[PDB]
Amino acid sequence: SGFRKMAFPSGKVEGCMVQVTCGTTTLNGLWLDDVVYCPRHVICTSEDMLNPNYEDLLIRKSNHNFLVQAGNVQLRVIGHSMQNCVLKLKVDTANPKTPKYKFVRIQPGQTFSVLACYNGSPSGVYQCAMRPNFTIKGSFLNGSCGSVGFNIDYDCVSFCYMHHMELPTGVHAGTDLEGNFYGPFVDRQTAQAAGTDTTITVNVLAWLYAAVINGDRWFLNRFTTTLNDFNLVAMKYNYEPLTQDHVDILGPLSAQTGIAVLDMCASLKELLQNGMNGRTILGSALLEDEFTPFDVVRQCSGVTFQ
Amino acid sequence: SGFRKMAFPSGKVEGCMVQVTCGTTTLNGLWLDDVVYCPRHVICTSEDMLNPNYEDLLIRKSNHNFLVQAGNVQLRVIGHSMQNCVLKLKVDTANPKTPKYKFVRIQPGQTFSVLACYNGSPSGVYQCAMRPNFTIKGSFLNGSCGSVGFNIDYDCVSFCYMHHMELPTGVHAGTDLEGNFYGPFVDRQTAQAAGTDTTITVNVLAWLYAAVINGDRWFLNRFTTTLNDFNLVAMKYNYEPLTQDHVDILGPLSAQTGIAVLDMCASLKELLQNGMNGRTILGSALLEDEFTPFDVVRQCSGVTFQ
Ligand SMILES: CNCc1ccc(-c2cccs2)cc1
Ligand SMILES: CNCc1ccc(-c2cccs2)cc1
Ligand code: NA
Repeated sequence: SGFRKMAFPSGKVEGCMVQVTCGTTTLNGLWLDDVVYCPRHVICTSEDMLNPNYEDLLIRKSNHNFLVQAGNVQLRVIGHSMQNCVLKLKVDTANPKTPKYKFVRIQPGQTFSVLACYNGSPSGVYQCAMRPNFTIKGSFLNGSCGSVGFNIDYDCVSFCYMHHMELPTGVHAGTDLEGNFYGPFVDRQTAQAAGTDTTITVNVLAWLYAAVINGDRWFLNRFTTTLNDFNLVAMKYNYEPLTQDHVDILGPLSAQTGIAVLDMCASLKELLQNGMNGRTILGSALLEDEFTPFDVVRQCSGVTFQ
Repeated sequence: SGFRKMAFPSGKVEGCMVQVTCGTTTLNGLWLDDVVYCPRHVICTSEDMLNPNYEDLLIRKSNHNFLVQAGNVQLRVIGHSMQNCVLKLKVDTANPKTPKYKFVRIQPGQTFSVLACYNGSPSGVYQCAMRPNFTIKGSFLNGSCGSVGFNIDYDCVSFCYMHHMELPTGVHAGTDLEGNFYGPFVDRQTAQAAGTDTTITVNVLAWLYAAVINGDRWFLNRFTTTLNDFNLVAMKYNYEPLTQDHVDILGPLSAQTGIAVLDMCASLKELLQNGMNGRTILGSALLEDEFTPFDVVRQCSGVTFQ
């Protein structure tokens, strides 16, 4: 029993974190096999942050301009290349701690663990979700660029996010490990705004299913809804549209609890209308949207109980 | 920017987790030096649990009855003994991954990171506080016993919790690493219950300071109060008493933000007496009490653990 925002154990990623220095700028890099991945903005200078020409900046660099430190060891850079917005520094040592891994680009609503790091050393681990507007709501201070987000579902680390910048509203923007930004953002200092954010409806429903699995039914009701009527209501509360894909995705949790997906939709509709009336759901007074259906199945018992 | 519930990086602890099997029961152990620590209840059948005599149950066992796996590698048990409610299995090999560590017993209100494990394999990490009622609001399924809680104090892992049981309300109980239970609990199937819990006042205040540091200031007001006056309110709202030591601990945050502790207590008084009036603080509609003053300072400064 219980339900917590749970990250993956971070050790497999800790063993890959390095420090990359270029000029006066230091940030984090990710060392896998003989490659160190980091944000290409490490090569920018102070008077050229708004419209850097990365090709022109990089061609001027030699391998020895990049200082890469792994623990107390300096690694030797033997090559470099740029892929989209990431820099790939080839080094003369394979990381002996490289885990089984892959690179996966995720979709809005997906969750992942973030290993916040400064100067190549890990600070803490927490869970994030890719918001519908392609930002994340992280905890990142100056020096955290190059920190990564990942999942580790079956002993293989799937890297999905590398941290690049903070938008004026205090939310965070970055890339996959191929260097393609999530959302319509660019690695330039010119002020950018994220789309209005919305609530991840499918995740709220999953978390209501978690609450039932853990023994709480107070918020259910005798009603149901069509999918279209649910969406017409939920959008008035800034909730994301629920698709038939989402309905299908919720099938297993519906089967476990005996609560049809559209019935749980009717419960959500009522909660949006009524609030909680001084009650909580899984210890929250707000509707939680950063647990996916997959997260709930991984964390909760397979036996609806209590 | 940003403030998130964050766990310590777990890698140093992941290298210490093993699987311990006795009879039909498998749970987790902590392998440090040449000793594996696990709950003494591992030696019990389901009839034994009604009224266990642990010393008598242990003499019937010998070393070969304890099957210990570190990953895919068997560990040979060469001795066995009990300290309070933990079994200490001497093995023939010191763990080469043993970190710098100490065993510490924590106080209610202190937070720690839990590395949830099953079959000796780390599955998730999350942040807990030892509640005033000496339970923790964990997330644990069958097979999680022996999972550990810890802090990292500079360069040293401070182990503070080993998981033993779930209480009827779905909260959790366990021991320090010397096998002394937190709270008035026993490792025997008898009627047990969590006591009425209270809110950790000093931690709420710490979190309000974190909110202000992150630009969330709507709850500030012109008023101040006195300790005796505030403690009357805390008592009324099932908050722990605030002591002068708590005030002193929060001194740094008072100086940084310009809001004296009793000034923030005036804010907390007003929130307890009037609610949040539809607003949130750091994205929460509840007053969060599982961040210590140290957690706030740490996250707000980027402290690191290589
Ligand atoms: C295998 N031995 C690991 C270990 C090493 C050092 C220490 C400490 C040294 C000083 C304070 S704690 C504790 C454990
Ligand atoms: C393999 N031993 C099975 C077992 C025995 C006792 C208990 C507990 C009873 C009360 C608190 S924990 C749990 C498991
Ligand atoms: Na005040």
